[PDB]
Amino acid sequence: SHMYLRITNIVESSFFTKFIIYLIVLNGITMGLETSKTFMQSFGVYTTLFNQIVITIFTIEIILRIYVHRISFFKDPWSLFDFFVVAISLVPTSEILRVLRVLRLFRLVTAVPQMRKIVSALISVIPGMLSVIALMTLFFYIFAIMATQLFGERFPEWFGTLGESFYTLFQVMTLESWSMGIVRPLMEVYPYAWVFFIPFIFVVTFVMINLVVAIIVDAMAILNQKEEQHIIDEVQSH
Amino acid sequence: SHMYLRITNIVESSFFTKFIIYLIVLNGITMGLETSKTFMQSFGVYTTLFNQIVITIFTIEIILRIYVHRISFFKDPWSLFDFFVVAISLVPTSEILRVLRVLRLFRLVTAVPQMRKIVSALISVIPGMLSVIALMTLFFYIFAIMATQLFGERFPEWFGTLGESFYTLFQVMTLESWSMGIVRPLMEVYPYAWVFFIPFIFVVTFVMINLVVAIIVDAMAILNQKEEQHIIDEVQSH
Amino acid sequence: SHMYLRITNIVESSFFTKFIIYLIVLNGITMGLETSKTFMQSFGVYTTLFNQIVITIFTIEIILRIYVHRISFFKDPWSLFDFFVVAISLVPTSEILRVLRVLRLFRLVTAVPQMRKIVSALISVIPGMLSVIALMTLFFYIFAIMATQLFGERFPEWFGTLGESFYTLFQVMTLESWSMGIVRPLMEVYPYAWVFFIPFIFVVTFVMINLVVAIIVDAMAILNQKEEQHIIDEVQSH
Amino acid sequence: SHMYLRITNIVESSFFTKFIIYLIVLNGITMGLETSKTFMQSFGVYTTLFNQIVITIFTIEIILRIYVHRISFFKDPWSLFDFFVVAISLVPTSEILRVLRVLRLFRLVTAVPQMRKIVSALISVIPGMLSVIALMTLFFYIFAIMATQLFGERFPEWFGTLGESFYTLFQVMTLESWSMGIVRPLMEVYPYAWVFFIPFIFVVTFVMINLVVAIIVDAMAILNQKEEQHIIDEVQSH
Ligand SMILES: CCCCCCCCCCCCCC(=O)OC[C@H](COP(=O)(O)OCC[N+](C)(C)C)OC(=O)CCCCCCCCCCCCC
Ligand SMILES: CCCCCCCCCCCCCC(=O)OC[C@H](COP(=O)(O)OCC[N+](C)(C)C)OC(=O)CCCCCCCCCCCCC
Repeated sequence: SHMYLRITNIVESSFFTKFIIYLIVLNGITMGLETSKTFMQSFGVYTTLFNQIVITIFTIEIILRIYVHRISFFKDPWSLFDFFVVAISLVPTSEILRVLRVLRLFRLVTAVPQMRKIVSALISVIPGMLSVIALMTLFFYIFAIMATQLFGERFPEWFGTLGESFYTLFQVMTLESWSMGIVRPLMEVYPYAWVFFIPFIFVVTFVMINLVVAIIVDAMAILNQKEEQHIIDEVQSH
Repeated sequence: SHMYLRITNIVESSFFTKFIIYLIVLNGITMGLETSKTFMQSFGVYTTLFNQIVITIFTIEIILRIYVHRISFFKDPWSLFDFFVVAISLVPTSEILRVLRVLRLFRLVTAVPQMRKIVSALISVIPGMLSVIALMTLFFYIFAIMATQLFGERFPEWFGTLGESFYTLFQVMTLESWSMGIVRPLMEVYPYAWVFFIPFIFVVTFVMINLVVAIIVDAMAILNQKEEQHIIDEVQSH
Repeated sequence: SHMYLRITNIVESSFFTKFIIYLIVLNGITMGLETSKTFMQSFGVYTTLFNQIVITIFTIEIILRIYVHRISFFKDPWSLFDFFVVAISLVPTSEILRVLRVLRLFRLVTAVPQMRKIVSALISVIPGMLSVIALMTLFFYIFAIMATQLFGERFPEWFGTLGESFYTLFQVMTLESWSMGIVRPLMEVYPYAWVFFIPFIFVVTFVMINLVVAIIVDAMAILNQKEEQHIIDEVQSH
Repeated sequence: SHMYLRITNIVESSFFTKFIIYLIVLNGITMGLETSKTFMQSFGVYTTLFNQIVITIFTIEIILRIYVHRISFFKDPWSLFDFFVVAISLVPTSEILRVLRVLRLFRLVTAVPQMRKIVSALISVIPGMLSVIALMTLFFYIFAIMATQLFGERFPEWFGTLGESFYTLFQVMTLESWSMGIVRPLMEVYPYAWVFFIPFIFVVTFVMINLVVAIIVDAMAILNQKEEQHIIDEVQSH
């Protein structure tokens, strides 16, 4: 425990975390700079060693943080993310992984409380949304099957395959070129194609909007219930 | 009644409904798989018999459910949907019906309470919206007539027919290519076309947004009224 | 007054207004039908006389309604609209007016209370919005001037004229083809064009959204204030 | 102080500010008119002197306003804006500055209280949004780096440079031609490009919407807290 607490006070120190954030911001600049072939032709040699240094320093940090937090480390999503992001960056350059190394810049999120809270807040709405996401995903699935069968023979790029139809249906949901780009061309062969995509557009837009309405209104319903118990307590007491 | 209750306990059992959901999920996978010509060339023979089996099993189920629920069955929208969806799947392969058979996968909605409640909730906002939908539909109708008369001679694909103008006006409402794709081309012949579509875009966007504003605010007004009676009861009593 | 009240009871009768609505719906169908050249080649002779009849009947109605309501008629927006819409339909076929005759179908709005209330509600948010509309219109005006000066020489169709720039800026505000269709082409000559349109897009989207936020939140603030006085009255009294 | 108060009563007078607003509106019309080459060929000589006069009058005004307000002037954002906008207009015609002179029309905002309040209100939501903007900007930055590395070699116009990728990613965020215009072309070379842009679209849309949800709900939570203390005070007192 003597050796344990020595490490704990370092890993727990504000200098330690401020150092890591320093590295993250420095390496973030570096990774932008490595985007210029000009910059790489000259200073590229330096930035590569720096990225190797940062990676090793983050590996030492992850190791220390694990000795200090023990099993608690692997039950913490933030440090799980720090773990896998640093682990990715450790795969030898031997290819999409070289690109996924950029994800280590998200450590600026996992290391800054203001950023964690923002992400925690945004993520908190999702659990209640799961069943609606499942409903909408079943909806997409059923319509991707139908679209593949209706249109995939004449329009294989857009509908020749379940995956392609899934892609196009998502495009239609964002409303991107849905008419000039997909449905008008379809209607030159299938004049009733609009009977398929208009109702599809209605459901998916209607569901999106009503999802937002329900979150705002149900949130404020709770706010009211919480205020209601507070006022009713006082009137009963005083 | 002896024979009645025997069936009722089966049709009402959790195994019965869990079985049907099992079938729905299995058949849902099957229908995705039947999308691959590769898969069909090999295993296609099996999946066709399976779809025939599921269809017969669902027909037995609908029949049983009707003997158990009697007239209540046909006054229940969920089982009405199960009815017609299974009824569609019964039309002999002799063509758009073959595609509409996929709709039977929506039985996963009508059989899962979490999904029913979601759909019930989303549908509940619609009754209050009917008169606004009618207003907006009258609006579309009047503008489709005018557009057909103004533009249908020179731009028949987009406006040559009430139905075509209805289609294009919906496209303009989603804002999809409304300018580069429709109104700029129109303005090369009708320089004042923008006097028609800009105001059209204003009304339809303004109405959409204010529909959402009114639902949120009127919902919370009720929440307040309900909270108001509760607090006022206490102050009067205690 | 003897002759006055005789007319008043007719013009005020439910049959009278139900008749007019009947005519409006009949003529609305007629105007859709007159959209088919096929239909016009055959039954066109009949529908033209019918439109002449409806127009005369509405003119008699407007006349009666004016004798009954006196100056109150011309201070009523609904009957002002009925007036001008019927007045338009009276201009001899000698051309855009022939099209504006379709607007008489909006009388189905001004004659049906459910529709009036809907329109009244939607319109009620506008007065409070006037100064923001003016702000945003000044904003459009300043940017249309700048855009004309920056881009109108090389891109006259999109920016050669204040009016054209106004049009394109509205297009950019709806986000329709703003990049692939306008700003990327502009940037082939003016690489810094994005410094103009991105901030423009930020302001206009930010203002729209915050307009909606402010209506919902200020509405509910009032709802709270109104609930607050009610509860505070009770606690003081009981 | 004798000379000071003489100026103060003029600079503070309602005539003074009404005069300046008059000039702003007159010059605003002028600047629209100077947009027509026709108008400039004829009356152009007059409007140029008028713009020189207005500019000098505004410079006298800024000078007076500074003698009256002293250091308070340069701590006031509204008069800081009036300052720099008039200062821009003072740079000799020797080029983008000639265009930025139009910004002086925004003085109609800084001189009209109704407009100031509107702008103040809209701006007030921003401070609380800063950390989310930073989060989203870090997000854009990380994805612009990855996109440059994944796609910049084959698609240099859209992704060849951090700045270009930043631009395209903003375009994808507005949903403008994201599929037909960017991702489908990308997928002809990188079939898994959708694994990059779909999740990107999900995050950025999800964050936008939840930003709006959080402002409305947190605003009303405060409204409730404020109402809660008021009602609880009464029940305790009466
Ligand atoms: C609960 C979820 C409900 C889901 C609602 C959406 C249902 C989808 C409706 C399908 C609409 C059909 C769109 C369409 O045009 O598909 C193509 C088919 C076949 O094309 P077709 O017109 O026969 O000519 C093609 C000939 N060819 C290939 C040699 C050129 O075109 C046709 O076969 C024309 C017939 C269109 C029938 C549309 C009526 C379907 C109503 C939906 C059934 C109720 C479901 C609850
Ligand atoms: C309170 C409201 C604030 C409003 C904010 C918006 C202000 C608008 C900024 C203008 C951005 C300039 C966009 C642009 O590229 O316009 C074109 C000019 C001139 O083109 P240029 O690059 O000189 O080459 C053209 C040569 N040619 C014609 C023979 C091919 O391009 C250039 O001259 C390049 C220089 C761009 C300067 C951008 C910096 C302006 C910052 C805004 C000033 C602060 C205002 C408060």
